[PDB]
Amino acid sequence: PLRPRLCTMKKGPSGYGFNLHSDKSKPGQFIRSVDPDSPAEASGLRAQDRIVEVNGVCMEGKQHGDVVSAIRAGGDETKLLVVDRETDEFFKKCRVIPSQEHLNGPLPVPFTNGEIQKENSDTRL
Amino acid sequence: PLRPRLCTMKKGPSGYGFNLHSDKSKPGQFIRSVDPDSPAEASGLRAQDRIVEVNGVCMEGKQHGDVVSAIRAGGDETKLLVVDRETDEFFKKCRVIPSQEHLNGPLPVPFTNGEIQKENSDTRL
Repeated sequence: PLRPRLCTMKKGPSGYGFNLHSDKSKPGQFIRSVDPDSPAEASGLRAQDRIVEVNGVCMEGKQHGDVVSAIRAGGDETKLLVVDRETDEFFKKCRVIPSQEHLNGPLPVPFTNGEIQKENSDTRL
Repeated sequence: PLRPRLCTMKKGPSGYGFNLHSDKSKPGQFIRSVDPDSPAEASGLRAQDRIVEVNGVCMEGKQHGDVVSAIRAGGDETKLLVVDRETDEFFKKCRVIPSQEHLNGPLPVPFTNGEIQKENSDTRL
């Protein structure tokens, strides 16, 4: 497969029904669990997904509470852009942060080992 | 023990007979003094106790004036849930706010340093 997935869900009587986890061992906010028959599960959210965007705003580099505040501040609805591990394990090789562009359109091309061997440092100024 | 204590007291001609203190050095509302032969002392209230609930309403996170106004608005009787200094340090190590449930039920299990060393951040959504 290897594309990100957008999860649109509406708050139920007791929330969305999933668990977000993060720790110092790795970067990123991950779905530890999703309750059965929950709004989160119906939208297509699954365990071990990593949150990339919350309602069209990028979450790369932000802390856990920032993502949590971003989700709680969206009202009774939220739209999460998420990637599974294999899709996540692909985009780092492209060195590309996933976005809404990748839901439909052409996917990036990974970098070869020889290109990383060059140890290039490039900056657009 | 290590459980909290409920202090039910009725206003005397000159109040309950205790003084409440707080300052910037520490969070929480603490009992600095309790008069002898006072309604507060008979109920079991002691100095250095920290107030957690006022008439079944938790006060964790509240300001000093909020707790005072809550006590004055309860009429001439009040039920205070309090913890001594030692009890407070145990619920902190458990990361659990005491409640009426800890008057009777099983006490929580503290977090180990290795689990806190991981600095995990989990959120129910």
